[PDB]
Amino acid sequence: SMADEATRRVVSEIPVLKTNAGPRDRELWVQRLKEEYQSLIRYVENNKNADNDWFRLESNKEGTRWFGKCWYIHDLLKYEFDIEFDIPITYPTTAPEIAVPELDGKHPNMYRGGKICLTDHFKPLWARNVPKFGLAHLMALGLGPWLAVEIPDLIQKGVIHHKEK
Repeated sequence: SMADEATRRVVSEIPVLKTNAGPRDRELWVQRLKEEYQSLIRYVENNKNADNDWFRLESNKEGTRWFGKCWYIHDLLKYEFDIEFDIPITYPTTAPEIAVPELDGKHPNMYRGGKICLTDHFKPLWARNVPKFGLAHLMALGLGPWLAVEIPDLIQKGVIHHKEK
């Protein structure tokens, strides 16, 4: 299928995850977090080699709340957006909801709180890969393509302005 190949192309070279554990699952959750950090750092390293170093993420000590920044280049200007998400108790079966709080407020493909709205193909894709996909895959298959539609649209519509210096 086209969908299978497109997924393979994007998540090529991102380490797969193993453990089906969420925030309440003690030693198994600690192990899941090692897999999450190992996948994220390899994805970042790959992105640097691709000249597409487009995000940073940090977590709290328990790994249940994540926050950082993403960058998007449009007509050679770089745009920065703060991002954040909580880990659902039923992670990794359930995907986290990424918020871009500065874009909160009646914009296409978003919910209240600035939660990004992904297309319907993302949720079944995630479901059929549990528990192999993690936060690196959420960024690569979720937020990444979202930005490539929504940021150009919001710049064209004069919603987003670049800050001089």
